[PDB]
Amino acid sequence: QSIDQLIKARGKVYFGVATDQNRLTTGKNAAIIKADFGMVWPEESMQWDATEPSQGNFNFAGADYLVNWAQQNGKLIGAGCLVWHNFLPSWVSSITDKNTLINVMKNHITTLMTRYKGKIRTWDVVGEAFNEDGSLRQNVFLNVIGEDYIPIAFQTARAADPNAKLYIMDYNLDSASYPKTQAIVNRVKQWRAAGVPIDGIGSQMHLSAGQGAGVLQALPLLASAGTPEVSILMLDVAGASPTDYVNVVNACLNVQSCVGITVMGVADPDSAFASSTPLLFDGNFNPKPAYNAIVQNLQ
Repeated sequence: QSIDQLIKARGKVYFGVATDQNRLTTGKNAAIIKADFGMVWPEESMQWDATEPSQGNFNFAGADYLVNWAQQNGKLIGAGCLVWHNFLPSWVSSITDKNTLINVMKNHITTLMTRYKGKIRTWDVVGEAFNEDGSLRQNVFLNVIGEDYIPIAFQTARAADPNAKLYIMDYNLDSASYPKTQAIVNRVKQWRAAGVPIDGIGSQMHLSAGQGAGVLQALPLLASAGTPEVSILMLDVAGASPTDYVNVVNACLNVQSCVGITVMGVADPDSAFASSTPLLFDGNFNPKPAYNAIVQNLQ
């Protein structure tokens, strides 16, 4: 049974998965995504190095493949990350001055979002903006633009595609008692009061065994920032315990504003963390106990 169909039958928007052209042309990925998932996200093909390897020179080969595949196959699309330190070319982090970096950042946001305007559900506009203590991460954007980079990024994104949900995302937001979780909430509330159009907080849930339980209170904390939505993305769990995965699903179900859950991949051997068998399908692309437990929890 399809966990996407089942979660939609509980009133959520999707059960999604990260993928890309390289996965869709091989193995059983495409067949499983077609059958069991309702939203796809590009793992890497929309990241900065892939789409803008030098200033103003864009390419969309991978991104177009994924967006077109989704459309061809009736799947929702989320995309990102527009502004974060990962996949960031040195040409960008070598920028030393505020206005240059603002204009580079705006042009990157605008170009990517405009290309797919109206067809993308969610854009991860800003990612991994926080340190573990809740201060803002000293990536090149914070270092050079200052804290206004987050307001600017979101306002630019809203202009580029007003139909898209605009998210901030971070990891280690998995306990309500962790300073990072508290800080993103406080800062998002503030930013929204300042008119920054942050529609969602996305919790990048790369979890170790036993961490699912903490999400039951972390997720409503994230939802208390007042964004219209929250979501779970990049979900995987070391060991793929049914208990961890069911806890995450229940947190989603318990949080009105939580629209859905995206897993970081389909089958364990293709995970960057393959040896931790942290996904819902095994190396033979068969559903794992955790997949069945999610089915049972959503029936």
